[PDB]
Amino acid sequence: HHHHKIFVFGSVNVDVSARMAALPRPGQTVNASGYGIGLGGKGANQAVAVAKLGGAIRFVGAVGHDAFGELALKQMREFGLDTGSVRVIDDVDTGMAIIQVEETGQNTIAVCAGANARWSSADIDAYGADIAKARITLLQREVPHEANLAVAKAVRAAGGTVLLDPAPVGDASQMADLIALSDIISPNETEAAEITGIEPTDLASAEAAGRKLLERGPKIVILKLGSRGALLVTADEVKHFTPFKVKVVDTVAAGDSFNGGFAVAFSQARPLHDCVRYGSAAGAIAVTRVGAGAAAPTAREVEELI
Amino acid sequence: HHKIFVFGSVNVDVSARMAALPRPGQTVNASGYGIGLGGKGANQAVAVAKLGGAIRFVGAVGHDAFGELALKQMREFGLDTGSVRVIDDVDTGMAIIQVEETGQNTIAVCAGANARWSSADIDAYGADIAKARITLLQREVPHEANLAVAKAVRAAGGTVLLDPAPVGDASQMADLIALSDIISPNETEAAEITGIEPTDLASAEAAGRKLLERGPKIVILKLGSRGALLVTADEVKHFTPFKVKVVDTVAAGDSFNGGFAVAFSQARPLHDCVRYGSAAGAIAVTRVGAGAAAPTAREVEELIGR
Amino acid sequence: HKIFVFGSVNVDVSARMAALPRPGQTVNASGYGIGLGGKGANQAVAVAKLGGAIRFVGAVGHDAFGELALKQMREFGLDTGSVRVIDDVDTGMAIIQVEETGQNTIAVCAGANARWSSADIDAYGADIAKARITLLQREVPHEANLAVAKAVRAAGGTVLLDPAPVGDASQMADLIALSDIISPNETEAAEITGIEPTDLASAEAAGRKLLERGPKIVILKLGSRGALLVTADEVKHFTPFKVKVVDTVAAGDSFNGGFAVAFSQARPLHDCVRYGSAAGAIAVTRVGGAAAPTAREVEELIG
Amino acid sequence: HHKIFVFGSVNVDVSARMAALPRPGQTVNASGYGIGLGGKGANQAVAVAKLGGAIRFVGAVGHDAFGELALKQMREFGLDTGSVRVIDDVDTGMAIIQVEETGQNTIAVCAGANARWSSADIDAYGADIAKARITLLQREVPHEANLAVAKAVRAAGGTVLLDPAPVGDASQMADLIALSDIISPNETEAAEITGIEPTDLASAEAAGRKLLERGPKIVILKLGSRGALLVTADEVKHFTPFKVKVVDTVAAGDSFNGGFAVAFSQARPLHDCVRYGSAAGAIAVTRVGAGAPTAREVEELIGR
Amino acid sequence: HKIFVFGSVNVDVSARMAALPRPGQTVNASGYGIGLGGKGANQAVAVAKLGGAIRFVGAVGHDAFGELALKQMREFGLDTGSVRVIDDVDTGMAIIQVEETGQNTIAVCAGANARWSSADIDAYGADIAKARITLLQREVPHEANLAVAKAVRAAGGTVLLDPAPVGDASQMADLIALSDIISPNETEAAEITGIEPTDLASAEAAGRKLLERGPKIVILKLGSRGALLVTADEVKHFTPFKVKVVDTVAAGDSFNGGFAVAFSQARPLHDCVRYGSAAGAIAVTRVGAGAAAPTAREVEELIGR
Amino acid sequence: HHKIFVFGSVNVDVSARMAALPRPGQTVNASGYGIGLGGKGANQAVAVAKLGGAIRFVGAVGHDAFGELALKQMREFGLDTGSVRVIDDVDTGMAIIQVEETGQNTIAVCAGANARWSSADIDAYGADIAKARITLLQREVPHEANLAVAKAVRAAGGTVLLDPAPVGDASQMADLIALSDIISPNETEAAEITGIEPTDLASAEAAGRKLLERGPKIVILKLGSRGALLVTADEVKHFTPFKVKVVDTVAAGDSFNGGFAVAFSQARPLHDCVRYGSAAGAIAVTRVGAGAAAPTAREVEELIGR
Ligand SMILES: Nc1ncnc2c1ncn2[C@@H]1O[C@H](COP(=O)(O)OP(=O)(O)O)[C@@H](O)[C@H]1O
Ligand SMILES: Nc1ncnc2c1ncn2[C@@H]1O[C@H](COP(=O)(O)OP(=O)(O)O)[C@@H](O)[C@H]1O
Ligand SMILES: Nc1ncnc2c1ncn2[C@@H]1O[C@H](COP(=O)(O)OP(=O)(O)O)[C@@H](O)[C@H]1O
Ligand SMILES: Nc1ncnc2c1ncn2[C@@H]1O[C@H](COP(=O)(O)OP(=O)(O)O)[C@@H](O)[C@H]1O
Ligand SMILES: Nc1ncnc2c1ncn2[C@@H]1O[C@H](COP(=O)(O)OP(=O)(O)O)[C@@H](O)[C@H]1O
Ligand SMILES: Nc1ncnc2c1ncn2[C@@H]1O[C@H](COP(=O)(O)OP(=O)(O)O)[C@@H](O)[C@H]1O
Ligand SMILES: [Cl-]
Ligand SMILES: [Cl-]
Ligand SMILES: [Cl-]
Ligand SMILES: [Cl-]
Ligand SMILES: [Cl-]
Ligand SMILES: [Cl-]
Ligand SMILES: [Cl-]
Repeated sequence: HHHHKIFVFGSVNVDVSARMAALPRPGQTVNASGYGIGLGGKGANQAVAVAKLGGAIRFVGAVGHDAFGELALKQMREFGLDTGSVRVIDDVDTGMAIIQVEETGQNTIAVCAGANARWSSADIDAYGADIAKARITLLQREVPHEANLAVAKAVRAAGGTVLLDPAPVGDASQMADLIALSDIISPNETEAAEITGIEPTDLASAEAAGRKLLERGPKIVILKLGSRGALLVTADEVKHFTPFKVKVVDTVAAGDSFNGGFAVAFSQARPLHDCVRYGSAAGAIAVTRVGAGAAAPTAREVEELI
Repeated sequence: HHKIFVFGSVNVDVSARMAALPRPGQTVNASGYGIGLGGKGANQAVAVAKLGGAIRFVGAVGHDAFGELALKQMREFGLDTGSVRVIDDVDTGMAIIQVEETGQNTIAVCAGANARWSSADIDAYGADIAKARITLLQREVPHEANLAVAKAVRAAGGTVLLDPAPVGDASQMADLIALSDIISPNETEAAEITGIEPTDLASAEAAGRKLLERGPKIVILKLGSRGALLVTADEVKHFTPFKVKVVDTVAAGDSFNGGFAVAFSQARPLHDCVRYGSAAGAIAVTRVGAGAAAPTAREVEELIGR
Repeated sequence: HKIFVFGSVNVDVSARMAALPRPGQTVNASGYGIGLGGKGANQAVAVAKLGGAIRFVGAVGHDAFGELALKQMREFGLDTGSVRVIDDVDTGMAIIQVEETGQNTIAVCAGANARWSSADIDAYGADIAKARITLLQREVPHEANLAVAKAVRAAGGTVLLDPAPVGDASQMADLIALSDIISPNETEAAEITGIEPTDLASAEAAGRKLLERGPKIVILKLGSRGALLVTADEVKHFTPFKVKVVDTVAAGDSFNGGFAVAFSQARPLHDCVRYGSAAGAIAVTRVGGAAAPTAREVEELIG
Repeated sequence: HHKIFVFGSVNVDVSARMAALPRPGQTVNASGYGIGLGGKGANQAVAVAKLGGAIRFVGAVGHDAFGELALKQMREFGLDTGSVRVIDDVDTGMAIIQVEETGQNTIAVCAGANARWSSADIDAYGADIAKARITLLQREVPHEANLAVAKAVRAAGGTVLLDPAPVGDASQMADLIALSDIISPNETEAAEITGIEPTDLASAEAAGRKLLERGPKIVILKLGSRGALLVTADEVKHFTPFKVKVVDTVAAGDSFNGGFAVAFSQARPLHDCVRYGSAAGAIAVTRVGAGAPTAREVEELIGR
Repeated sequence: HKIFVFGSVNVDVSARMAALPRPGQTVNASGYGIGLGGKGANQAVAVAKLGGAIRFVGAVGHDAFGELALKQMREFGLDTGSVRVIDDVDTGMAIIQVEETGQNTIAVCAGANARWSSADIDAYGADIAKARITLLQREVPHEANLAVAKAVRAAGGTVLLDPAPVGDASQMADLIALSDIISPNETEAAEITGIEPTDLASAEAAGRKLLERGPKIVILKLGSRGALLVTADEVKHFTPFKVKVVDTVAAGDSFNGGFAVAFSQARPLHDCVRYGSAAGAIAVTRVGAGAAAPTAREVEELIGR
Repeated sequence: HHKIFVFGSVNVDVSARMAALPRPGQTVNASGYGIGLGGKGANQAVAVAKLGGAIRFVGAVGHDAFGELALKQMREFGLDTGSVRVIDDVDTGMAIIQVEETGQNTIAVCAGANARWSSADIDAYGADIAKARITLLQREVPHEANLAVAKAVRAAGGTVLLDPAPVGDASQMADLIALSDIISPNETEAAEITGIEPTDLASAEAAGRKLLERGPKIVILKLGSRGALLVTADEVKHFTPFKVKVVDTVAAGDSFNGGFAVAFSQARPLHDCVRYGSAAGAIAVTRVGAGAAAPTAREVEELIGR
């Protein structure tokens, strides 16, 4: 066995996805050609991504005591994720999202916090042992802010590393004090646009956007630029990482794969450059497929691409 | 082998309340959701069961969790589920309902196992159709299977109650209506089938007389807030609505049809049958959903005495 | 008026000869006759001569054959006041040539019978509504028959359909769906249901098939073997009356008129099938019909 | 009175246009039909009447519906039906011609009342036949009755124009021809009577001269599209056809004989009589069916 | 020539006796005579003796009776160029046995007269065409008489038919139909039509029956009572001329020759019948046919008396 | 190009000694007075210079007599004044100190030029800040100016030593502490910031751990006569006080920060930096005044080797 070097705290959802010819207009009933139900949520997705890439992973999230919660746990373990630290809350509904997708790819999403919204800064104290010994710690913005803050404080207290995915941006000022406690931050084009006000329209403006993030507490900024690669910005360097050429199929939650892959290399003490490249390759393989379950990138697939 | 026979769809309704529906490309935060039994066939069969009618229900669900939930809730409402097909390798039909604060909704329905029905399959139920004093049909299952049920009833000298919802292809249902002894369209369905919008009792009668030409001998125009209108070759009677507190009018027609079906199997006069459905619909609007809040015989008789 | 008949009017040019002529040949005919024809006028006359209160609705051309058809109708007791005379069209007409052995060749011109439209039927909305039973055949445009059937349905009447000639089976599946009573014979039931009624066991099977298509009452005309009544609730075999057989053409058209008359008089259903069965048997004993069975004759046969 | 006397068959013609003849046991549909007066007797009698001839037509019909209609059609054509015998207990003559879209025809003919004539029946018309300047006959009634009419004309010194159509028993008509003063066969009939096929004017004269051996003094070979050829013991003259737009050539011979007989009854020169029949036949082809050319049309064509 | 005669040529063996022989008996006769005979020859000689331009076609054998026949005809003015002489056949000849009371008995061998065939008549198409009138009888093969009558009909001429002997009444029905003039005596009219002409009323009815059979002119030879002209336009009775009667044999043959001769001369029909009536009366005043045959001078004298 | 950057307040101190503090409306005589350099900015800069550190000092004085005086005394204490801004139309900062023989102090402070600093004014010193190994801030200048400097250091990957003195509004400076790599609060300032009174080494440590939660990686609790406590995520070490003849303990913390900065800028181990400022603090209390009488490298090393 292996000590848990990566700690992920974040949301657990059951995603109900439907494919249809046309999205329903207000007041309209339409037909869909099919649907699926699978594990979802920024927390569980990133934790799974770390697991499929070989990381020693400890995921902490909450499901309800209901049929969707039993489904979320059953999937995560089918995905090699130990659910020992996943809270089961009786008298709350499991978080869950409604995803409607039409032929052209346009979609509408609606998310119910469910068991994710029950986290308090006090509930985090129970995991301070696991957090304090974790080499890197992944957060998102799909759980209550006081709970994310409590994790970030604990990490600073132990002198660890907080990787923050600032997604969804939400209240930008409310996350200003979360970013201050983060050690690494990985915004995409939109998120960096709201946090700094600078739209990363090209590589010169994206470097200016990253240098503004250096002023807010993070020491490493990794601007996820989608099809145009990634930009690593620090006080001491700026390096563009060329995107990997792949057949694009479904680009949803590629960033979630990116953070996971980065966190696995980081937990392995690989040099920072190798960490960014491992994340960018994990994201590249994540677009070549549909979904982030069994189709999530593995170490074998990623390293062959590299 | 029961005096009332319902053949139709079984859905699972994933309803999601939220402040505003998502515009295309948008993510929204919903305030909560529920999962429950739906479908026009399962609604109407449950409405008969809760009103004390002896009913045999025929429908299909997948061998998945949503199938298990539909079967279990059917039993909870008094419906015997022994004639419900459980088809492997096919998802239970499901509907994604998004409900706004203002009230505007948005539905997306996946046929699911409901689409697996064939005219061949109906031969396995010829026994139950023979003993049926009335047979309820809707438009949420393959047309050839609806037609096969209709032929069995007509050969057996029974009675067919056709809810023409959704209208779909009105020309395709021309033959199903031809074999339908009783047809119960609401305002919209009457206007689409005949081209006459029932804006008043004069016009509603005219739409009903246009339907008499197509095979039915009894037409029951459901007018929502204005009650119903019985039209036949011999009489026109307008049934006033019962004064009730309106809360959620969805599927008020489904409870009206089960109310009529039960009173019909009880050999009650035709007028009494329509009144029973008119009361059962009235109770259906006073509560939310059909489910375990579906009208009971106790409640209906109370409303007629009032 | 309690019986409404909407159908074809023909003039039947019938010729008898020892052998039918081959292409390009000229033969001599031992004789010929000319009489009223067409499934519509035959049934309408059979009802008239049996004492029914009937309104016949047919079309004839404004030519000599039109005046021959109207004249012969009036002498059989049928009021022709509702028979349209159409200018610039020929009356319906059928040449029949008969060989000594019986092999016959027929050529039919639709004439005025093809001029009926579904809009033309609105002029008879009041008649159709007041009728207790309405007799229809397949010798007029399908759109016109459907208009009549829709009128009866709206009014709650009864539609007696003789599916003759069978013609396009698919086109008339929807005329059957609006029919209350259907009266196919052996050959017609075979084509419609795909079941040959070669005996009473298979005849019931075919009749049950027809019950799946809209009619509630099926009366299989079985020729020399009587008729079979098939409904959701009963099956009865109506044995034929023993009679000397002379010419069996259009015996079914007197059976349908006999049923119509008894039905219009509110007699029990079995009594209506027997009354039609007697009228058919009386028809076979004579040629053509100028001697269409009468109520007096039919009642004598039942006793 | 009535200088021109015609005796022969009266028919009603039911003609049905249709696409493919019915096979035994089949029921076909026909695009349409017409119904009109028929029979070579009535056809020629109507031809004379419409051309201004004083005509007394004698024919037999049944006491049935097609009789009344045959009589009604005659009157509208301008033919007096006072001498048409109506026999009760017999069918009127009738034919059923079923044409095809390819041309094939199936004809069934019931002789009807036409077969009832006897040699005795003719004596009731001994007066009329005597006054007859000319007498038209055909081969569609009993032979015994044709002979009796001929004997009556010969006994009064009149004239007997015989249309030898249909030929039928060529041998049985050797004695009707001998009582005939004028004979007007077409190509097929002349070939079947004399044995000479009239393919060209020389061979047609050879056929006519053989016919002169059998009693007729005048022979008029109706050559169809090439006119007609007059053959007698003293002369042979070809009568060129009139150039006309051909449409339907059926029974143009009947319009020819009637036109000749009208000119003959008016005492016109023999050549003028033949040319009048040539013109009447030319007009008859330009249309479909009888009422057949009129005198105004025949003169218009002759002088065109 | 303008008159054509086709018919029989006989040598008549006439024997007189008191009583005809009964079967098996042998009886003496008081005399006999041999001379020309036959209906073809008799009418041909009468035409020649009355001055008419005549072409006679008959057949005789190459035997003595043929040479006798031929010599007599030339003795009476008849050119015999067109008389066939067939070898291997006996000249036509009749056996006449006459009682002293008047009755008589005749047995006729056809001889060369029977050798005529329809084909043989093609050789006289030229002579037939030039003929104004053609005289026929019933003493030659029927197919040959028809062949001639067809040639006259096609040529537009006239066929005078003497329906004698009557023989098969159905066989001569179609010879009468091609005949323009017919001159039966009382008995011949009786068998052809069925009406016995016992007087002028019944004689006319017999003539009108013959008018139905094709001929345009009927001349009923009534013997001692004259003749009757019957046509579709007129009926005229020609009284007999008063003459002393001696032997009336073949008086009809002289009547047909008289009519023929006047016809070829284009005299009116009435005058042709009277010319025959006069010639017939002259014939009865004398005995025999060729010798008794009248002449133009004898006829005109009688007509002018 | 200097290895230490100090930014802060500059004051002229008018110190007056008398027997009794005047009461309102009263005029008392003072035995003597002196006029010298002051302000936490200048004090820390002067101590750095007097200990041998290469320092660039940034502060503001007016264009008046006290501006010339402060500049003159800075140059005497070894401090290059090239980068001290001189602002026209504003007085030089100045405190008025009246101290009794008994020992009761009384201070009235005019902000003067010190309050003119803005966040924009800091952009002129981005070059110096980027080259600085360590940077010292205090709480005697506008807050947005200190935050501007701290952001500039974060961008350049430098180090920010924060003296949280005067604490003032602790909530205001929570975002400045997040940018502060090293923080050196005394007992009173630690109690205000965290809420824990450092009465002994257990409570002092607990306050230090609570301060690590707010972003700083190194905490140095100045305990005065009881030494100092170094607290980090990896270690806790109590640095015993050097035995010295206490005379005047005023501004001993400023000498402690100057000593730490100097030994930090020479790359001495962390422990050797804490003891360097421990010794410089001890010397500072044996004498009066933190100007010409500031400790020196010779003095500090001699105490460390005593
Ligand atoms: N089509 C692509 N080709 C190559 N790399 C890709 C592609 N899409 C995504 N990636 C990689 O995945 C990372 C995340 O992409 P992005 O879509 O910006 O994430 P997010 O989910 O935050 O939008 C990028 O930095 C890039 O390296
Ligand atoms: N507001 C109401 N008050 C009283 N009765 C009602 C009301 N709405 C519906 N009903 C009853 O329920 C029946 C069904 O109504 P409707 O909503 O038209 O059917 P559907 O739901 O199929 O459109 C009506 O005939 C009526 O009797
Ligand atoms: N030979 C018969 N004896 C008795 N009844 C007969 C006879 N033929 C026909 N019928 C009666 O007439 C009806 C019609 O016979 P069918 O020949 O089928 O009519 P169609 O002309 O319509 O075929 C039968 O149902 C029967 O009752
Ligand atoms: N196409 C034509 N043009 C001119 N005259 C014609 C034409 N066809 C027929 N005739 C005239 O009509 C007469 C009869 O024609 P034909 O058809 O031979 O008679 P039938 O119908 O008896 O055979 C001919 O003699 C000729 O004069
Ligand atoms: N006795 C007579 N007296 C006057 N004329 C006669 C006499 N006999 C005959 N004729 C004339 O001869 C013609 C022929 O007489 P008939 O006896 O009829 O000839 P046959 O009997 O030979 O044919 C008669 O028409 C008549 O004109
Ligand atoms: N009496 C003393 N003996 C030894 N060292 C001292 C003494 N006073 C102060 N120091 C040193 O100076 C540092 C700062 O003292 P402190 O009173 O906290 O200053 P301030 O309160 O002004 O921040 C202490 O950590 C200690 O090392
Ligand atoms: Cl498990
Ligand atoms: Cl809990
Ligand atoms: Cl005349
Ligand atoms: Cl005119
Ligand atoms: Cl000449
Ligand atoms: Cl100086
Ligand atoms: Cl300034």
